[PDB]
Amino acid sequence: MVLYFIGLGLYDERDITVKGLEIAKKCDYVFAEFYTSLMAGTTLGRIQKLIGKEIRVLSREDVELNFENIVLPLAKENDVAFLTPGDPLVATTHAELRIRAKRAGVESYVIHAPSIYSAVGITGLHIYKFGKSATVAYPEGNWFPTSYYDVIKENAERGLHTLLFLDIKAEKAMYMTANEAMELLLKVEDMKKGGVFTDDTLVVVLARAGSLNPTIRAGYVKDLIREDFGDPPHILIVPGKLHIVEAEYLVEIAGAPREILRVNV
Amino acid sequence: MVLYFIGLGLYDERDITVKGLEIAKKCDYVFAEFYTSLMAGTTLGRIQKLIGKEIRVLSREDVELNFENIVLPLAKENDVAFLTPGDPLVATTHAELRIRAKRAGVESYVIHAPSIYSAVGITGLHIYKFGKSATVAYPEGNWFPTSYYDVIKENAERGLHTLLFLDIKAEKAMYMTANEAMELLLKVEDMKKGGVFTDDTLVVVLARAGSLNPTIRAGYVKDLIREDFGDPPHILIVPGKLHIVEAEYLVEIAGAPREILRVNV
Ligand SMILES: Nc1ncnc2c1ncn2[C@@H]1O[C@H](CSCC[C@H](N)C(=O)O)[C@@H](O)[C@H]1O
Repeated sequence: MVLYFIGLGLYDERDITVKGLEIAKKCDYVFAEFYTSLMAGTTLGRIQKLIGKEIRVLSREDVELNFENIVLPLAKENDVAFLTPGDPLVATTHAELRIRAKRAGVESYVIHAPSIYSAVGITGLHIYKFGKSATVAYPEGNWFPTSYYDVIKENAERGLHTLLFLDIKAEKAMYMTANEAMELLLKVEDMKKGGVFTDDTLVVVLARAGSLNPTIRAGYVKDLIREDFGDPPHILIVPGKLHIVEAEYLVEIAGAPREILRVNV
Repeated sequence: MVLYFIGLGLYDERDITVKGLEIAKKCDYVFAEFYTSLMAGTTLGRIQKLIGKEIRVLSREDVELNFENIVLPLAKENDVAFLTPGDPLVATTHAELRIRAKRAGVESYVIHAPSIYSAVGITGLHIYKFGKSATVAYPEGNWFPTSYYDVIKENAERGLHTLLFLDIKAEKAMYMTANEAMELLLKVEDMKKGGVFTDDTLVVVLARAGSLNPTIRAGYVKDLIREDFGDPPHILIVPGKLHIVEAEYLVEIAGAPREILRVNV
């Protein structure tokens, strides 16, 4: 009669909370989805070994089209867990799954875990200064989406930071790198000429948040566009004007050039 | 010979990540602060029991003025952990403590935990639609903070949601309720008269996120301003223009007036 939405956290199998682990261990059935994102620092086998339960993976179609006939039926007479990378319901489509549960007469509870949304606090950028977020999508065929560029423009003009999620082909385990994202933004800039993203733009790259050894780098596009930030996943941030404390953290912790203390504050 | 900043999560001792627990258990010294937020579902005793170590609680003064005299000295010859509610670097100034660690020759690591900043996803509002955040602070003497009002205005004009952290005076055991925040906002409205926050404004309240049964309520200020949302901590959200699915969730899960389903596109 109960369905638990449980977050797996940021990077590996230990990023789930103690609460989520203990609840998952007591569930009769455990499902999981790895299409909204992946857990790059672990494997399905390691997660399964930690929880001590067989884990049934669901595709985007299984969930979006058949959640009510795959998961809910079992939840009607058993304790069922639905694991998701990060924090449950951060992904935009997951919230409605609670409505499906309600419709089916199934109780649902959410067990939170760290999300990249809050983990960006490790960049030293003040969380309250982040504005609207966006996702950088790979262009394809005759389609060249650029809404993420407009998001940066609108945030930056108001002195806010912009968190940019990078494209991912979960099923193929293919990640867009911060380097590719910078190249794309420069390309969009050459097209719109809004003066939003250039070689002189200060950016921050956060790779493998959640790991004990994440890569945190800050600097100008001209210098970082060909830098190796390590293995995925990568997150790109275009900060707005910086509070001196933010700049000092970027210099001392993220290796940013001293120049940001006079140019970006 | 290391310093760990470890988050404890949203509500109780089990909101810590498995990673954070296993590391904290092996540290030589464990310090913590409980003034940046309120963990309403646990006690120092229960946390100490889970980690199996004595926890030295520090005051805001101990940290801000003497972190390098109380904590860092030990981290030079031992493994030390500094625990905090939620995520250690979200809506705190703890990021700067990493600079103090460096300058003192101490390597530091960050272990994330569930944060209210991303937990608001449970309200059904799209996380990417949240704009700049703000804090509603208690007026003191002749000083009456009002900056949070302008934040709501700025976000709303862009169709973005506004997350409002509520004030906390840990030493006085005072935790601002969503009710007190709404009252303060109505007073600022009468002053600036910008039509930003009125009795007809739709708001969302999330209380005790992290618990299994948090209070999630949506409705007009005139109806919610005197409603009992249970014990603290509370967070207040002022949504911007709603997507249909957001409205459906607010109605189905947060008990909002069904009239909001009729979005004015
Ligand atoms: N479990 C919870 N439920 C509702 N609001 C919460 C909360 N935890 C924190 N808050 C909100 O955030 C304020 C403290 S701000 C510090 C936040 C913390 N670092 C984190 O990551 O969550 C509180 O006064 C309250 O308004």
